[PDB]
Amino acid sequence: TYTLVWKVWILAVTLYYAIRIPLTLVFPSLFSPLLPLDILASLALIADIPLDLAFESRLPDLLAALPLDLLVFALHLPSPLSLLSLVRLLKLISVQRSATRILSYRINPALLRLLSLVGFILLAAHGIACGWMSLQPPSENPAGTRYLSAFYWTITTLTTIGYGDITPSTPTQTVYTIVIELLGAAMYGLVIGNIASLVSKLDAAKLLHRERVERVTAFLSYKRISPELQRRIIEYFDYLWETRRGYEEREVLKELPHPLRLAVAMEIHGDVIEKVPLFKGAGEEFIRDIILHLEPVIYGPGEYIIRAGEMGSDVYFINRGSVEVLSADEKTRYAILSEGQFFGEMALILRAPRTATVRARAFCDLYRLDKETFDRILSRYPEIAAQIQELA
Amino acid sequence: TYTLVWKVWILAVTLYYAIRIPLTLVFPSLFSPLLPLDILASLALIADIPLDLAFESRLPDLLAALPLDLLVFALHLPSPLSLLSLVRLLKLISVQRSATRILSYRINPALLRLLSLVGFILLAAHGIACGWMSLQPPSENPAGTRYLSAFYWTITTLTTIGYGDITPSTPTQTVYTIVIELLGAAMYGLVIGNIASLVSKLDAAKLLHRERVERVTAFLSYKRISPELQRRIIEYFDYLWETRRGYEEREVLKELPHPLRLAVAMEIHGDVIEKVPLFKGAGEEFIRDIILHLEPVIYGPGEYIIRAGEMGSDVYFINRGSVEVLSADEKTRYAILSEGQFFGEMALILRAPRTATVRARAFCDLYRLDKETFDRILSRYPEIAAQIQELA
Amino acid sequence: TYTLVWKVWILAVTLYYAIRIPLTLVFPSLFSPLLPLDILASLALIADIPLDLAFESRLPDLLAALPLDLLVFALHLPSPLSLLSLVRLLKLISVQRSATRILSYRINPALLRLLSLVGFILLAAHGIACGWMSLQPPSENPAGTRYLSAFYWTITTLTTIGYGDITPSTPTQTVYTIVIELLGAAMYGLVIGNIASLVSKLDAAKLLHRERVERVTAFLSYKRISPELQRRIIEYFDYLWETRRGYEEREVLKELPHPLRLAVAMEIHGDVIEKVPLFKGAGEEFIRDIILHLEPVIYGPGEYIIRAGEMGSDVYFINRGSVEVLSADEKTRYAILSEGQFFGEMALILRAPRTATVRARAFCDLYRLDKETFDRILSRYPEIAAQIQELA
Amino acid sequence: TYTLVWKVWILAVTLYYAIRIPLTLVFPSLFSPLLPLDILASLALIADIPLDLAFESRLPDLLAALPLDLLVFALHLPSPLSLLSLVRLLKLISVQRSATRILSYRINPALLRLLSLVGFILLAAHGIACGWMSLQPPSENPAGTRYLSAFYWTITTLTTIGYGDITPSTPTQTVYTIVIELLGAAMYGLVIGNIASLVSKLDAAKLLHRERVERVTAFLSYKRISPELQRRIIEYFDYLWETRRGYEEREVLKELPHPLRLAVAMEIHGDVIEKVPLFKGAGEEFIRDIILHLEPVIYGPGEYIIRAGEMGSDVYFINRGSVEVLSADEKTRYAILSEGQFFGEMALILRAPRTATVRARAFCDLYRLDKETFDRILSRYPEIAAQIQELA
Repeated sequence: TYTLVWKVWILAVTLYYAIRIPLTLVFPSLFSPLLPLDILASLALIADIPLDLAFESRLPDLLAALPLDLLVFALHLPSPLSLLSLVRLLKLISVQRSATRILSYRINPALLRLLSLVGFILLAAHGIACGWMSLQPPSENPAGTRYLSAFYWTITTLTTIGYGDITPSTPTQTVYTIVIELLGAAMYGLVIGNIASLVSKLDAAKLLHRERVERVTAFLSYKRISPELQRRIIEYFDYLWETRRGYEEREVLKELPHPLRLAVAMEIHGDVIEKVPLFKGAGEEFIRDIILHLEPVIYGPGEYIIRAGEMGSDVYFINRGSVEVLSADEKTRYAILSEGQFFGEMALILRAPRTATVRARAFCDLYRLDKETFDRILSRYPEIAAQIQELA
Repeated sequence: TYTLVWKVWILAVTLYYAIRIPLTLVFPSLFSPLLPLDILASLALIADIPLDLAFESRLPDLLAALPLDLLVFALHLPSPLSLLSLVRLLKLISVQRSATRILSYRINPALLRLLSLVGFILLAAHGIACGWMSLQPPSENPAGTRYLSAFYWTITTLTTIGYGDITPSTPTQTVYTIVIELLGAAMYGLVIGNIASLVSKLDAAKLLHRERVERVTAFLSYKRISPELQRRIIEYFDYLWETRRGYEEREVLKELPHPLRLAVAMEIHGDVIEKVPLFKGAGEEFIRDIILHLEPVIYGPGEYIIRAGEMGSDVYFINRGSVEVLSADEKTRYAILSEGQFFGEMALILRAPRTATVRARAFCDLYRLDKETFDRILSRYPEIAAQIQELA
Repeated sequence: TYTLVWKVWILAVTLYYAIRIPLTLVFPSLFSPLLPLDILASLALIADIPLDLAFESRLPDLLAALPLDLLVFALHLPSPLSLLSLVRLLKLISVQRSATRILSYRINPALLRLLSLVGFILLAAHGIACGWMSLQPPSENPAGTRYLSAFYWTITTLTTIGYGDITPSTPTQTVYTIVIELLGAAMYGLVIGNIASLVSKLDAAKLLHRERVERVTAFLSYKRISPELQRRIIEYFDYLWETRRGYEEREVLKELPHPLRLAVAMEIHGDVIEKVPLFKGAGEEFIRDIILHLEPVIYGPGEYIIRAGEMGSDVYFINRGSVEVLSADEKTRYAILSEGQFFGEMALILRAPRTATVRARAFCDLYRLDKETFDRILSRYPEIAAQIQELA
Repeated sequence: TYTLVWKVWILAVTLYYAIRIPLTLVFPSLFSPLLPLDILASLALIADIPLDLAFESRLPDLLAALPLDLLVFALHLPSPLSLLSLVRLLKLISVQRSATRILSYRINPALLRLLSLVGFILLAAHGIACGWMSLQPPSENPAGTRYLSAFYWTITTLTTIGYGDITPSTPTQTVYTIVIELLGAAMYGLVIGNIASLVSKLDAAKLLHRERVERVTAFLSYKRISPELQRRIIEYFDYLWETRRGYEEREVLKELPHPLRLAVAMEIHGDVIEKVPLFKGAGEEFIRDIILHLEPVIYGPGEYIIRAGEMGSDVYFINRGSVEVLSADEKTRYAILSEGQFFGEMALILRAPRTATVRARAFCDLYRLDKETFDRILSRYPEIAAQIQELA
């Protein structure tokens, strides 16, 4: 648990270094007023290099633990060597790899890469502004105003906006600008590429649904299906979207392993299958064999699940719809059936013609079991198969 | 129904606020000439917060209903606090979520996101222009000309074009520009990412088709198939594109649930299967069992559906092609067969050698049923199985 | 055939109008020197509106046929109305839809969209340069130099480079720039999005192959498979790439319809199956049933296709590899087998132990048939089944 | 082997030409001091055109072998013709196609395209800077300073930053800028598109995993599954990610050919199946038939692999988990079982009720074989089937 607060402290420490090391390379007159925080931060980096072994390519941590900043600043070394103070910022590599561990289970990896990159671009912009100030001719301006002009220039460059009111006056500023321009083009390319990768996946389920609906309606239009049916199909896909988000129950349950697929099947059907009179008191092992072989099917409003006088072979279990059971002439209603009720169960005991028509009222999802799948499983429970056989 | 006109009115009301609140923060001398519209608009937002509960994270609506604009303007509060007038614009969140409900069934979600973003960028540009004008030194210029210069500057920034003829002259303008530059880079990154996501999916079916055609022609070239066959295959894929858009009938019908797959099968085959002499007067339940087991197959021009003297096992149903039936020597024509006609039906009653050759004329899509699949289904209709058995 | 040359002429005619109409709106002193070409071009557009019905939302063609250009120019109408000359450019819509018909079978649709867009951007840039010149103060400069400055400005804007050496001096130029900046951001966003969509699909087969190789090597590393096997697997995937481009023969043949899948099977196996002694003189219908049930399998170098003394059940057909047949002790070579040769064929006639070991030399692709699949098909050819039965 | 060093030398030679040919077109006073390297480089290109035939659209190599550079420079030809020296740079086409051969097995093709493009953009920038210098008015500035200003201008243009402090002063510079602006927009579009294609695929496995987890949790929420189960499912997917990276063992083994799928099955199960008492001393052919039909299944912590008193049909093989075997009342522990141990093996010899309950301790992956799959394979090994039959 508390290691999260520690890695947030080490984030705050490396963020502190990423914002003071380049700034104190430009303004040494800031080094010592923040030396208490510097000692604390350096001791914190030293405290992290062993502690990173608790609840765990470690060279960036090893280098950032080394206090070359305190060395070059306290001894006032010349600038070309004083840049070795920047080894603290190697901790940003470790902290980015810490971020892709301590919040990658919670935050979308495309967006986490974007926030990590935007953070790096703001820290880079800060460092790049300090590089600009370092190359600028010495002048009597307030430190914040020269920094603001440098940060303005770098953001002008990195965003590729390029006003041109601040530009190189000297060769080394020009070389530096060439580098920071290429770096800004790369950074803004990474920003655009991250945002493209993120947006390309924001509604992937909805676009995948839309392209199945087009495939089905393009094909059906080629088959010259009537507008009434091609609407009972569009309305079905609208239902499947607004209920499930377009996913097939068959395809989703196949992406679960058998014990969890069984647990989900028990959670969905466990009460409704126990209350079938034909199964009353039969063993849990047999009920388990039923529920793993129940096939889902969706019926549209007004569609005939069962007619009358056809032989038939299936028993049905309402799960979210509702259903009307009707005389063979469809003139009179015998029942309304709702969630957790079943019909056609006589088809298990005898393959004989249907006594009543049955029609979905609203969109109606329900489960199906057939005398073939049923006989298959009863082949391995003779003790119940005999009961079914003698009931006829 | 009429709730659409209401949410279009609330769109017009929040669009009004998104274009007057920031403008009246710059020009208070516009506040009262539009106070009638302001009262009407505020009453409209108040009217929407309860009415949003009719045919339905509501904090943006709750905040935008609060008339902090009338408060800060009518009492002429200082600018740092007067920005609280902007709470009206929180209604844009509710109105964007209304748009992704009231036209997301009609318009492609990638393009709807793009139009929503472009709208936000134009409203943001307006607000950002007003922020620029607010930071500009007071001067005697017409209100429209200073606004035009500010809108020019913001579009120059947001599009990342950055001419530099308008640029910061002061620190607060510079900080503001840094912010608006980062915001413009982000906004233009969102625009490019939206357009990338949209274009990446404009011809997805055609590129998916092209990559199956390459897979098949790459593999066939590895197998050193003759150029004549690798053309009867390319011509088939061109046919499959220009008729169906490359979709397999098997794969499309599997993305329908059983009652609709049955209804589509009835719509395609229901007349042609009823007029088979062997099935004349057989029950609808049996015809349903036929049509669910008909397998589609496409024959290329000149290809032999049936030769002569092979034993054979299948009956065929023309659906869109045409066919020539021919003597065993292929010298003489017995028939031309077109949509809604069938041949080889003797293979159902007796597994005996074929009497006539049969060849597709144009590209020819047709359906296939075989003595194995047929016997399977007749195993569950003995009353017809006996008729078939005694006909031999 | 020749309609291609006609639509290329109509391309040249609409390209002519897209480059003269906006230019003559700026320089009327060019209208009449090109009036012969104008009459020819207008007659050509009039000639196309009926001829578009030969070998075929027609409003763009209908509008572009109307000679409002000859009307507004020859009568020297004021500029706000003279813009109606631009109706010729509506033909670009028809010509883009002609391009996505007359070369979309040949050119990748992502790249065809890119070339169509780049063409539109160059034509738009031309028109936008003319709009700039129209808004420019009247001055004594050569027509080409003012055009070059305007085309420089527009390309500076559209590419979002934005030097700022040419910028608005007046309100209408500023409004126009705001529009052309938003249009340039949109156009360059379309360019980047097109290029992103194109590059995202340049090596799709190779990246799909790479991600199966990673899935297999990640999983195998989790299973702690030895480095020697995880190399016989990487070498297999390198072979499968450099021969086939990573495609499974099973998956490719399933994307062909039965008559073409049969024709491909005949082309691959038709000679090698005819020369099996057990099948010599058996009917083509039976050979067809063999070749549709041959299963491909790849053997790596040095791998044992057959050992000795195991019972075995399969006959094998070399298709591209080579094989060594070896004594049961592996000490002595009986044969080298190459493309179009077969082994283990005794497994069809009798399920008895293998007499010789067999090992792939190089990577070796070959086909497999087994006594189970063989018996299945012989169940429907008793006339050959008896011959096989009595041969033992 | 050593051909790698040669193609790296030819890379260094074409890189030399890509950086001297355009530079010596601007500064002829550099031609002869580097003539030794020029002769060596030209001889190297001549040496490569035959040697490219060793361990192998050759027009770029043929043209680059021709020494038109030595011709135009040593004879001091006028600039419009002297540009023919650039034919050396056609070797970059050959060297890019060499790079996509000699490191495309090692480096991701999306990133290899990016590095190849960035290299081309830096070489193009160099050439474009030389074109700028060529069009610049003659002046007394050091060669490096004028080059630095030209390279600054080109990078300013290509990155689309466009400061505008260096801009055209003449018509030919303006035309050249228009071209280089369009080229820079195209190049930076290719950079952004490459980076988009690369980032879109950086965590493809993790986003594919996330979208199955959403599909399963969206569907389960629609089915109103309890939060306790929808957590035993999320915890399972977290386990499947952190162990395997979300891949199904079934789907991965199906992407191997039979001999390697067998070798992997032998590597995973070969010791644990040999040590089953029922299989002790049975032939390798039969063990091979077992291991190809073992089905993997993952059990979550605390889940019941076996209860007691159910009939049961399966034997299980622990592969990475651990398991507790428990009395029928679950009060007492009989065993802890770990990797390479098996249980329930009595289900092979007799389909009789289970004697002890069995529960996964941690997340537990293990393999399953059932009396049905077992009987199927024993149907083809009567010599062992008799032993199993008589053991009861």
